[PDB]
Amino acid sequence: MWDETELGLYKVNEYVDARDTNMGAWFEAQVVRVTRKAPSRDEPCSSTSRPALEEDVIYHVKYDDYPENGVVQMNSRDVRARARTIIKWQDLEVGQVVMLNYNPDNPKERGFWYDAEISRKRETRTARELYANVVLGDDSLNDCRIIFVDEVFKIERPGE
Repeated sequence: MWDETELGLYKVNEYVDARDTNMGAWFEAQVVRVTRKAPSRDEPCSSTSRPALEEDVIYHVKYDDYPENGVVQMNSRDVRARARTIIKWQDLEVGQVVMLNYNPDNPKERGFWYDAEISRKRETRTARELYANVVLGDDSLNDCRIIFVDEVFKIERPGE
């Protein structure tokens, strides 16, 4: 791989959210290198047959809370802008695809940050109940009870 200077959405030293593809969970990470697949010896840098696309850019990141994991190579789909905007309880709706905190092993405990589709929302004067289908690495958990209903985040998408 060669360094990429024309297509990366994030620069070296910038912080992002990066998805552990084994877990499906999102973690804050720092970009340490941006690369793309090298042209072959007989291939021009700007190729008619294989135009350069951002979806092919590889981000090398180090997790901010797991420097022990070293540098990890990330597909472009597994890196995005850091979450920042809360969707207030009153604005949550069934069908929204959001980032929220869930612990699959112990659902009443603090867990990790997953993308999820809100599946059920109910309220009484004493309880606010949120349920979502939580996306893991290679499977989804349907109808999970989400404890942390005031910490649901919008997913950052460019131009949106």
